[PDB]
Amino acid sequence: MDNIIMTAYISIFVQIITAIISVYGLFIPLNFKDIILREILILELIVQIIEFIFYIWLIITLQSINEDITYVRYFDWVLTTPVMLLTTVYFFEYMNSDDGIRKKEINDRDYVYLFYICLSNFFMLLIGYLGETKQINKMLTLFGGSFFLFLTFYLLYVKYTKENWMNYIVFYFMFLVWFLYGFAFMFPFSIKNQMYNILDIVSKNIYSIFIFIVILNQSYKLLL
Ligand SMILES: CCCCCC/C=C\CCCCCCCC(=O)OC[C@@H](O)CO
Ligand SMILES: *C/C=C(C)/C=C/C=C(C)/C=C/C1=C(C)CCCC1(C)C
Ligand SMILES: CCCCCCCCCCCCCCCCCCCC
Ligand code: NA
Repeated sequence: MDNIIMTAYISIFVQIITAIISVYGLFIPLNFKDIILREILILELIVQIIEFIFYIWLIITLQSINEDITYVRYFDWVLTTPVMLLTTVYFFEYMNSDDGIRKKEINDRDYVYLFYICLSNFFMLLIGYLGETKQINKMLTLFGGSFFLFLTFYLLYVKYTKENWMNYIVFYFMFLVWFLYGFAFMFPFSIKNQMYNILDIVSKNIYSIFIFIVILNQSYKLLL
């Protein structure tokens, strides 16, 4: 119980500071080519609203835990993970497009493919939820959930990446971190929840901080 709470507080600490940083980031002036970074940052903040509601619910609920509450995380994930996949797509498009590109152009062009990515991701989550609530066994959950994780990341890779180390860093870091949520699923209640509390810092807050630093680097001359 104590370590779940402690890791929850660590996660909340990083969430609060990341939210402050992100809000300031929204007001950094941007060159034309960089406008999509602010569109990404807005969406990451929206993800943070959901995440924070979950964490406040969690620390209140852990005072009197009587059931395995791990499944409640899926009510966050089903909202936040599709947004995070979209923002990832936007960032790859930003890195890889020779000319300035915005989210409306991407959405209007690729909505069908983006739906495929989010549908694959939804099946991953649904299988996980069935496993977390013990409606299917753990082995089926891991193999089915991992199948859809792979499919999601494959769809992302083949449409939106380029073959260079910048792309490999962003793609593989993310893929590994998301895979580690499946790794966490295997562990008992306390360890599993500690792992999710800390993985959220990496999958969400570190991404926001990254986008903020990219914004600051691109725009520092407009600031100074
Ligand atoms: C235009 C600059 C791009 C430079 C790209 C590579 C350079 C430096 C490393 C940046 C920090 C690591 C990558 C953060 C973005 C990322 O993968 O987050 C995924 C994470 O949340 C977990 O899922
Ligand atoms: C902010 C929260 C995030 C990014 C949550 C991510 C969750 C996953 C990538 C879940 C993965 C799973 C597997 C790969 C296998 C089946 C069980 C899951 C759902 C935990
Ligand atoms: C002992 C049980 C409770 C442990 C609480 C403390 C756990 C802290 C683990 C690290 C937290 C920060 C994670 C940062 C990201 C990991 C590496 C990222 C590389 C880019
Ligand atoms: Na459970």
